[PDB]
Amino acid sequence: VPGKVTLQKDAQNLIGISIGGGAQYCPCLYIVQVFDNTPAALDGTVAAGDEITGVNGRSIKGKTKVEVAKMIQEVKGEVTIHYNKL
Amino acid sequence: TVPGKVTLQKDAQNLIGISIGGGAQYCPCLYIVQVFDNTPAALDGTVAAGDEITGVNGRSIKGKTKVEVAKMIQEVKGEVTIHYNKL
Ligand SMILES: O=C(O)[C@H](CC1CC1)NC(=O)C1(c2ccc(Br)cc2)CCN(Cc2ccccc2C(F)(F)F)CC1
Ligand SMILES: O=C(O)[C@H](CC1CC1)NC(=O)C1(c2ccc(Br)cc2)CCN(Cc2ccccc2C(F)(F)F)CC1
Repeated sequence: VPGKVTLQKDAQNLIGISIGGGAQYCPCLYIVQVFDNTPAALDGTVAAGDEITGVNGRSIKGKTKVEVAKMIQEVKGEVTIHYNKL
Repeated sequence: TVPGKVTLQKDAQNLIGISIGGGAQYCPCLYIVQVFDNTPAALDGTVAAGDEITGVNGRSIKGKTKVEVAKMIQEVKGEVTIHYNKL
């Protein structure tokens, strides 16, 4: 089930997630942790184990975790995360 | 990638306290998604959300679906060894 959610960045330019995946032999990218009291956590749409498929209308295919973390961090104010629900 | 393994004691409900992810047509890798509170896996402390699972009791999970991996884990009674790569 695909989905998208726009999250407002906190004062430290974070949404509040950890990610995993996007390595050799393991292409897919996932939300690993959603931290308490962050935008992601308080929105409630995303959760551990949902698959990250895009950021602000662009695919994360082929990208590494550092790469995707930068794709998110570059985007100020708010960011849309495109996902598949576990 | 830091490989390891851990033998966990099954609870009275034949559980270790984990849910898992991946194991899919185009995302072949399998992961631990959640470690539930007050379970063998949570009380042991070795494994955590995001660790990749590579095998169960000396056998690989390569190519299996998550329902198959859950069945593999459930069939072993008493204790089971989870081979993993650490996040
Ligand atoms: O929350 C973001 O907007 C981003 C998003 C990117 C996609 C991970 N998260 C991060 O920058 C971090 C990260 C993780 C993996 C990689 Br690979 C890279 C970067 C994860 C979150 N922390 C801080 C953290 C630390 C401990 C508890 C809570 C928090 C906090 F987030 F502040 F709530 C900084 C690094
Ligand atoms: O803990 C296990 O030993 C196994 C291991 C298998 C590989 C997931 N886990 C499971 O049986 C479940 C499962 C998940 C995904 C698939 Br795909 C299939 C099965 C997850 C754990 N629950 C019970 C659960 C539910 C809610 C709160 C707590 C708990 C409890 F486990 F008691 F902590 C039963 C189903």
